[PDB]
Amino acid sequence: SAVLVTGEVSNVDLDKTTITISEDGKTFNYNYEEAIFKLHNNVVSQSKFESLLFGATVTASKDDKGVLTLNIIDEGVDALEHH
Repeated sequence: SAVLVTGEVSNVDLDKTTITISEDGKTFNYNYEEAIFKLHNNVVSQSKFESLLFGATVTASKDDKGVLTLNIIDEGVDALEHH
């Protein structure tokens, strides 16, 4: 499960299910539609994940089969709180 990046979520687009993750001045973009979602390594639903996603710290990783996992390390807030 190669790690792609660990860092802060920005630019959350819930409609397009896309995020940007930033680490060390670099930006990584993901469509999380088909991702496995975790919260402190606990598997969770998309909805739960999105509820804590804005400004979250997330690790993005991919197994040998190309399946994307997005794990919230440090909790963000929901779309409505973010405003």
